[PDB]
Amino acid sequence: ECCEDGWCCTAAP
Ligand SMILES: *[C@@H]1O[C@H](CO)[C@H](O)[C@H](O[C@@H]2O[C@H](CO)[C@H](O)[C@H](O)[C@H]2O)[C@H]1NC(C)=O
Repeated sequence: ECCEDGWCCTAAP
């Protein structure tokens, strides 16, 4: 879910 949904991954620490 999310990062496999393609619209979630990023830096954001
Ligand atoms: C993932 O992290 C990076 C920031 O170090 C990249 O530039 C981008 O940054 C975030 O996304 C928006 C920046 O325009 C938000 O405003 C957020 O505050 C910011 O940290 C991120 N990548 C993506 C694709 O969103």
